[PDB]
Amino acid sequence: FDIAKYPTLALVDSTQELRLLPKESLPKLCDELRRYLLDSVSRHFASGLGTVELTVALHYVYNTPFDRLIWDVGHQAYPHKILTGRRDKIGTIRQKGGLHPFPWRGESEYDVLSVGHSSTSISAGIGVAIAAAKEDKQRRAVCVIGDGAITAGMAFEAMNHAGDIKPDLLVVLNDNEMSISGPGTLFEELGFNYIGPVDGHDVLGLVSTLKNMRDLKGPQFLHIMLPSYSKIFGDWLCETAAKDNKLMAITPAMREGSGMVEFSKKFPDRYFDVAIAEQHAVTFAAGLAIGDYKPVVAIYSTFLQRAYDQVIHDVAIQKLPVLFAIDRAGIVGADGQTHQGAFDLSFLRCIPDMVVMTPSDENECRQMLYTGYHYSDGPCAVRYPRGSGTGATLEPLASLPIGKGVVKRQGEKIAILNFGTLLPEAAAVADKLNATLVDMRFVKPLDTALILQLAGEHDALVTLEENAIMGGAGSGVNEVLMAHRRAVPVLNIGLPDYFIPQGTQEEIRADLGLDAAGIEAKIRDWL
Amino acid sequence: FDIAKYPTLALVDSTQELRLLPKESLPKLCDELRRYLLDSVFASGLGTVELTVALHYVYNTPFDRLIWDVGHQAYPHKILTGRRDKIGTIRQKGGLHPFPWRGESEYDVLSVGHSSTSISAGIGVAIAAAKEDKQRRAVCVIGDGAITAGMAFEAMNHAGDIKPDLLVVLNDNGGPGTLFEELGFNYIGPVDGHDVLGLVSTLKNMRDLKGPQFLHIMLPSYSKIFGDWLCETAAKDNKLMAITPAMREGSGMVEFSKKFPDRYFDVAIAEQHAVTFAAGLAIGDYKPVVAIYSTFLQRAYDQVIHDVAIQKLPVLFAIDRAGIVGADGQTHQGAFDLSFLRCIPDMVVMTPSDENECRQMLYTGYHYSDGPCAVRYPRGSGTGATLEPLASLPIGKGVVKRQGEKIAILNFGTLLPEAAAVADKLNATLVDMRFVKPLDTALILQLAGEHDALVTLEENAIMGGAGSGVNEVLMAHRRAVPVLNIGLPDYFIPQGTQEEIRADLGLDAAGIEAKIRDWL
Ligand SMILES: Cc1ncc(C[n+]2csc(CCOP(=O)(O)OP(=O)(O)O)c2C)c(N)n1
Ligand SMILES: [Mg+2]
Repeated sequence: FDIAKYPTLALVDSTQELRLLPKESLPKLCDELRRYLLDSVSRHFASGLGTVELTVALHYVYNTPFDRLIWDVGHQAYPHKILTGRRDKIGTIRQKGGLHPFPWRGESEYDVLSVGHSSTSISAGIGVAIAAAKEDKQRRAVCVIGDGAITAGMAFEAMNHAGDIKPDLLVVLNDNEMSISGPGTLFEELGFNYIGPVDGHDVLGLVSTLKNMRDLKGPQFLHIMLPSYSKIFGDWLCETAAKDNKLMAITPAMREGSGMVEFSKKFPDRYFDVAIAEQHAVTFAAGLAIGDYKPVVAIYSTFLQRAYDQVIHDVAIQKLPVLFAIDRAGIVGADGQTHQGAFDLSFLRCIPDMVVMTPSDENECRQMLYTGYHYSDGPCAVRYPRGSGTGATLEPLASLPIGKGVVKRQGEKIAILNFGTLLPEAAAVADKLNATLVDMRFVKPLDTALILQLAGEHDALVTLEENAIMGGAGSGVNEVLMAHRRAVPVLNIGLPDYFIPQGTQEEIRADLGLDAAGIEAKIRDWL
Repeated sequence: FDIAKYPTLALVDSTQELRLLPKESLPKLCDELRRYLLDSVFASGLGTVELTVALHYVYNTPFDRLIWDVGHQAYPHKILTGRRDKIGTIRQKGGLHPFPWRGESEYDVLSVGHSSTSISAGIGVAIAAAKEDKQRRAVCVIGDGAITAGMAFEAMNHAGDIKPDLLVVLNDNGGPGTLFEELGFNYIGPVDGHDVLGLVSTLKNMRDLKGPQFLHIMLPSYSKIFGDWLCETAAKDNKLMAITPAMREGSGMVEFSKKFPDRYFDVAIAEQHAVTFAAGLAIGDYKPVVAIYSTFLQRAYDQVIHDVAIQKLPVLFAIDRAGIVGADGQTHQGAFDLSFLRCIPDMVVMTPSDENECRQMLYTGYHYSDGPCAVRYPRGSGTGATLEPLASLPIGKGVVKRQGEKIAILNFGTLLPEAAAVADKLNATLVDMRFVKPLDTALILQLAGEHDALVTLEENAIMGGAGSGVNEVLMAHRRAVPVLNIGLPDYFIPQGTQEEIRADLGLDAAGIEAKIRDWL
């Protein structure tokens, strides 16, 4: 740290020291903190730059870490980490072993809530504030939420509840944060005292306003002013819409991530961004299907968690033919635990009347989208990872036989049953071990006849998937075998029973034993 | 039927004769329909008589799409859409569904049961209708409780953005309109919801308006065991807090709400906020208990995963209506919580087999500080088990109930009396497993080494369920002992009494014995 470059930032290693600075020094501190961020974080974080003055004001006014400051998701919280003891580590953000992208409870007493999904801050802040009142030590609570995050249903539920029971909570609406990857009437109607919009870049103005609002009772609201699978999906949307008036596609505020930018411009009448609203995304699709359109819900595995009840109740129970294009399935890399696509094979396959498909390459991905798009008896899901595929030829489209796998190699003694994009690693292993290899294609319905044939011809089976082992695709294979009283041992390879930490997709797969070398070692150790 | 008592209603078994009535007969029609409901079948259905008459009189149903949010507000709808001769079978095995059900009538646009789905679906129907370009109209009816749900706000906010031709009727049982105006609706009301002629005139106008329109009209059960336990714990522990998403009576919380009002939080129909609010209380070093039905917990799954499990916060989930729920049918079954909770890291999942176990497990999860715990139990009465003094149960350990030979039955939950009869008949070993997660791995492997076959029993989907986790342990240890997994089949379970639906699915002693004998 170059104390001569940042002589004011040099004085405030702790927020206790920050609170001792003369107020007159705070604009210079904000300049230095903005320069230090630019000089220090690797190439993205415009909302971090835009929240510098707010962050200084908040830690200057609130007695953190005793008073509780809860950040909603976003790079708005980078300056926060710099001021709470992690200045010299800020260049490690998102690296394996480095700082978390967002506040993480285990990382600092100053991180009240681990975030990553959006819109959780107000709800948690109401709990913290109710607890603070009962504790009766005059602890205060503030949360900072971006304008994207405030579109989610659970933020409305939280604000409505705050209007009812009237916690002593300050909510700061930060228009600098987008929350992904006049103005006060609504919040007043929900029961808040509303101030603003104020200048979010006036550190002294914010200190004065926050000092007053921190002392008020009840709910307070301050308003401050080579191809990726995603590209494969977006290309397929465009090809399909060009020939079929029925296709409609929906994203809950993840147009760029899900690969839909070109589609949104070529087919604007087929494209719906419903904001950060996964639950509405799904039930809106159910309504389009009742209307005899063919909706595709583009949604990340991790965010689909939040729309589970709409998948079960508003789609599967109705047998409506909605197609789910599930991106960021499996290991997602840099965003770490809060974002992994770790559970969708488990939580979707226990639901009746769901078809669940796991392509092993980008051709299979297209074939499965096509198959699910023309499958009319009920909903279909196709899940695929962040990142590139194998370079597979994109073959002419044809519906795949439902619930049938594909034999890739005939070997002996061991059969490997692959679900999804780890197939090239399993192919290397099966050559090395002279094993049988099968690309299962379908997690549900499973190819039971192929499972029984494999079990009748090998001493042991291996299942492979980029999902939790517990309840996952391989667990489904186990169930078929046991139902047929064929107790042939199966090694279920997949994600272990802990939340998967950050790193490159490649290095985290290797750490989990999900490359060819890891898979081979697991088989040998188990045999 | 009884033409004498209802001489206007008698002539309008379908909406086509309904629309042939002169306006002047609709008031008498409404009186007759209300009396018919009183005689043939709750309060919310009585309350929607006039609205229902007005809607079907003005809208060209079933071509125009009318969507009902959940509630017995839809009983009159079924009487006017050709099903009045069946209204006496509602909620019975083989009878009419309690709520509109797509397969039951072309007048049922959306199957409902969970709340707050009507606006979202209505926006899709309305967007489809505009693209169809055949002048089809769309209208939905939502209750004042259902509009508290986060997905209803998401839908209203999207309606304000894309401006579909949809009428939302708030069936409400400054000013109230400002919120809906700010979300982007044209707001009318509040109006008299029992002036049928006034509603016909208003609906006629608003059906013809473009864009988003908003019309505002004016032995103890396990639940009791849980509520009693909350009271006893809060009496001696200031940290206890209990949360319900608007299901106070069903979750057994009435007395608790009256004795501990300062520790009781009804968050409205807001499962998502219920869970993350609990996470905040736990961060604040209180001990929250979230009371929630299995089927509704589906809607808070992301908050369980991201705001509780990833945080390692020690929230207690008291999961009622687990397993087969009986009369409410498919939309309400507690069919999946053992599957969707056990794949989540750092979750403890407990399945008590009687009232005493239920209390022991609530106490155990309440005093477990390393992460969240869930205790799931069915609707209905327990066995009469003696309530023993409370102490924490050793984590991930099951109990041997009977020693036999050849077969071992591994029970998760309240079908244990049935497993016990079977175990006697077959001279099978019987184990009460207690924990779905973590499993008693040591015991599973000992049972497999001592028997030719295992049987698992749970009142949850077989797919992904507790017995599926036993399979996984055996496979991980490269064992070769087959396991019969007994549980809920892979279809949504229809309505009936709990006893008769369990019998149908083979989850009584007789059906379990038969499944074992057939499989061997
Ligand atoms: C997600 C969800 N949570 C809880 C329920 C339980 N529930 C059924 S009806 C109701 C209240 C709404 O009905 P009401 O206000 O009594 O009058 P109505 O709309 O029938 O006229 C609730 C909370 C539900 N159906 N869905
Ligand atoms: Mg109501």
